[PDB]
Amino acid sequence: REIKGYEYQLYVYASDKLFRADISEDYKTRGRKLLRFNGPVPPPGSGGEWEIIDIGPFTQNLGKFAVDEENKIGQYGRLTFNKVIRPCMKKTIYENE
Amino acid sequence: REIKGYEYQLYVYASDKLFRADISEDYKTRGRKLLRFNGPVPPPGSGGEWEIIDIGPFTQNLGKFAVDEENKIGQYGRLTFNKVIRPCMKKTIYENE
Repeated sequence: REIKGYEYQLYVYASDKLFRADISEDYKTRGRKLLRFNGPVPPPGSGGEWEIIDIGPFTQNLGKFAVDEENKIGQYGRLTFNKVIRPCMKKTIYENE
Repeated sequence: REIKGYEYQLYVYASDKLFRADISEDYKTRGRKLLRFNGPVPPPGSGGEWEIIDIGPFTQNLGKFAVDEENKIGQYGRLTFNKVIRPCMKKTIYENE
């Protein structure tokens, strides 16, 4: 159907360290935003599959953690946690064999 | 094999607006970090599949954008872009039908 935009997930080396970065790109305006840039991270190849998990108490508490931490940053003002909705995804990251 | 940690991807309502949040959780220490919190975002159900794309010039330029934007933030000091490595993932987000 009609395209709203794109999201990209990158592994990027910067200053010889590896980072994960996510970028949004609007379709109509082509405007880009950095959504995530974290690391250093392990190289790819040691992650499991993304699996959808339930939205029970453990998952709701992950949402509270996210809101508490975002409130420390302040990008979106003072937020009040409501709830985590489906889908929630989990991936295991393994050490190198 | 040996578990290093987990990553979670959430859709979280806060102050009645929908956000995407990513959280890391270390296996041994259980320590958590907020990696991403952006929005407001469209509800789930209108995204395509994540598809691995090539790491040619367009993708390298996404890495430069990410590093330039992270340098404005300063969390990791002044970084020098090196390169984007495989895998690079792209998803299309559609408007509501």
